This record gives sequence, structure tokens and C-alpha cells, in this order.
Amino acid sequence: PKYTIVDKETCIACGACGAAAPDIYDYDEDGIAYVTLDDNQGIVEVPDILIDDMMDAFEGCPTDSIKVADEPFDGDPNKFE
Ligand code: SF4
Repeated sequence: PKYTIVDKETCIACGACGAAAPDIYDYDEDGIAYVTLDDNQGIVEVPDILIDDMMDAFEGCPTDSIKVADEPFDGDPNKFE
């Protein structure tokens, strides 16, 4: 299974991830990216049909703020860092 989350401290709100994977990433009230699947908690398995879009967003994030793992983040974008 794959999980994903945005590090809100490092996101620079550059527009890339919503363009790459709009069914995974959008922008909060402040304009900062977040994962819509689970409100940035890193607890909903990414649907099969969205995995390729996830990969595009992951590689295309300039600050490496988008995280991907085989394990839930449960609210901590830095669980694996
Ligand atoms: S691609 Fe990365 S830095 Fe740009 S808005 Fe998305 S999470 Fe933030």
C-alpha cells in the first residue's frame, strides 16, 4: 500500500502538485498544498488508479515536501526523515 502527505513547513505553494495529481493534492485556505484523500493525515491508502499521478507529483515537487511511503504517516510528514 502507498500513503502520501505534504510537509506544510517546506511547501512553497508552487502550483505543481495540483496540476500533476488534482485527485490527490489541492491547496488549503492559506494556499498551501495538502492531500485531499485524508486531509493531510497520511492514513488513506492511495487508490490504484491514482498511483501514477502520485509518482508524477512526487518527482515534480521542488522542495521534496510531498512524501510517499508503504506505511501510514498518521499526521507526521517527517515520520521517515
Ligand atoms: S509541488 Fe511541493 S512545493 Fe509545490 S505546491 Fe505541491 S507540495 Fe508544495
